[PDB]
Amino acid sequence: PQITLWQRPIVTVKIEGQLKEALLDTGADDTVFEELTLSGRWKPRLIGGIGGFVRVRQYDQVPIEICGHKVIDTVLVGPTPTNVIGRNVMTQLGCTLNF
Amino acid sequence: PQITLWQRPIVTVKIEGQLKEALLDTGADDTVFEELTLSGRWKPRLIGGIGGFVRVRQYDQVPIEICGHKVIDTVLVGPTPTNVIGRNVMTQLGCTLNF
Ligand SMILES: CC(C)CN(C[C@@H](O)[C@H](Cc1ccccc1)NC(=O)O[C@H]1CO[C@H]2OCC[C@H]21)S(=O)(=O)c1ccc(N)cc1
Repeated sequence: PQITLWQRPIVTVKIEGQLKEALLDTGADDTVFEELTLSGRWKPRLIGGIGGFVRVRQYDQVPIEICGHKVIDTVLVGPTPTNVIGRNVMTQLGCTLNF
Repeated sequence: PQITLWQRPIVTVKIEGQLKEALLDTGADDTVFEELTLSGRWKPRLIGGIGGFVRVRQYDQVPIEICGHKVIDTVLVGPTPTNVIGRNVMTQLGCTLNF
């Protein structure tokens, strides 16, 4: 697929049985969701963005279905105004910036 | 050009005589720089990211040299940990996400 950027590049994901939408975000190192219940152990983490810092839970080896592809990666769960799919997942999608 | 996402997609830009680096950021609606001096008038604006909001100056019709292209767009100037090139500029670059 090719995704133009006239609009926010939002995609539908399925993670641990839950359906969500998220922004394909080349500026995000990590994948981050606000309201997502994930199972298992997690480590406390702080990430920093434009308006300051938020405390998140780091969950590892989380299954994600996105763009006709199933991938497994680290998902951070914490306050964010927008769910974001980070480079960690995009490199696995074989996703590139082309122009 | 094609930019893979194994590393942050940082690019060199020239804006109003000044040389800077910035992240090609599909999750950013707008282009934002921290330490860029721009000429003319501006409007006060607040943008929201992860962690909270920041006050920025909005400058219109700023020429930007990026990726062999000269483009002209709105640049927000304010506190950000990382300069980001937003979709406003990327659409002009003909820049797309491919996988
Ligand atoms: C500033 C970037 C280097 C990092 N940010 C990713 C970025 O794409 C966010 C992604 C984003 C999107 C919406 C809300 C919060 C964060 N966009 C953003 O802050 O854009 C601002 C400039 O344009 C405006 O348009 C949308 C928000 C404004 S980030 O959200 O802070 C971030 C940081 C670390 C991780 N792992 C994931 C995301």
